[PDB]
Amino acid sequence: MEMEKEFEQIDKSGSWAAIYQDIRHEASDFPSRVAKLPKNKNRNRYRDVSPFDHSRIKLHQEDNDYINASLIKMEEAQRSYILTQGPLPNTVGHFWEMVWEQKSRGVVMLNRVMEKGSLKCAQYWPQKEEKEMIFEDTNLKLTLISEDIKSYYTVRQLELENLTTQETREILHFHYTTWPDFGVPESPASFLNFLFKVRESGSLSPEHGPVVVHCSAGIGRSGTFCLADTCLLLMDKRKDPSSVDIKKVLLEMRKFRMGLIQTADQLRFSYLAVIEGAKFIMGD
Ligand SMILES: CC[C@@H]1[C@@H](O)c2ccccc2S(=O)(=O)N1CC(=O)OC
Ligand SMILES: CC[C@@H]1[C@@H](O)c2ccccc2S(=O)(=O)N1CC(=O)OC
Repeated sequence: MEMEKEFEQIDKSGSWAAIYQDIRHEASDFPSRVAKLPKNKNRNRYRDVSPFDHSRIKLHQEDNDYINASLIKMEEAQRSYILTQGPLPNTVGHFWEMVWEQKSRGVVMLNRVMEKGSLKCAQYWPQKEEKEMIFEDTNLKLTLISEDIKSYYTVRQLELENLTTQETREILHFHYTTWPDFGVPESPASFLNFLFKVRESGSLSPEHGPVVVHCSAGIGRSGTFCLADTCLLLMDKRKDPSSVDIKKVLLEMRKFRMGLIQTADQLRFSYLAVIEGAKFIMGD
């Protein structure tokens, strides 16, 4: 069923909550035993948001391989994403170890460091060229190369150096700065413009490791970004763009990380973004 008609049918009836709870009920339940080990309590931001064992990213070290991060692998769309929490004071070195080890070319940040008067993630990148950051626990150096500030987002160029081998790489930091403290954006126009800038950079392409995507918990806004990107790619690839079922794609993604899309309002916003984005994909 064409999703734009499904959309008006749910709106006219106010059945967004009904549909959302049906997704919650049908979602996968897999073990997260590594996340719950006592040695990992200060590596988790939220007690109720954990990576499944089968899909978690492992750090390449013998001491403790744990990070709150999941590999979302979309087989038909041929896209992969790493979804992670906003880094904590004691996991900023782990975060950059993961970007290094997974060969990622882009980091996508969908939150502000402070929202609602509380800290939602560590200040994990340098704000001035001449004040670089060293992560002594993982042996990495991170330098700000350039910054481009726009009305709805900021793009940064970072140099990450593996201090062990003196190898360096160019990492693109895509920072969506205008998601409101409460609710979802009224229009998906600036979120879709942002998604298209990440695509244009090569960060989502198969010649690189998976993009790292985060918000505060790494399930709500982060879920909206990967769900919109995969649905639009499937519309481009298939003979019938009307066959793409956003609820079935979201349940496939929930096989790899719990809780993706946190509210009925985020589910409606994801439908709006895909419907408006398709009016480019189909040739405009
Ligand atoms: C949880 C709120 C949700 C909301 O997304 C919405 C927004 C615009 C128009 C309709 C609806 S809704 O009616 O489907 N709805 C359920 C509702 O009101 O409580 C049962
Ligand atoms: C590998 C990191 C490196 C960085 O030291 C730098 C320096 C000057 C201009 C751009 C960049 S960068 O971040 O893009 N980068 C790759 C690049 O283009 O080579 C210059």
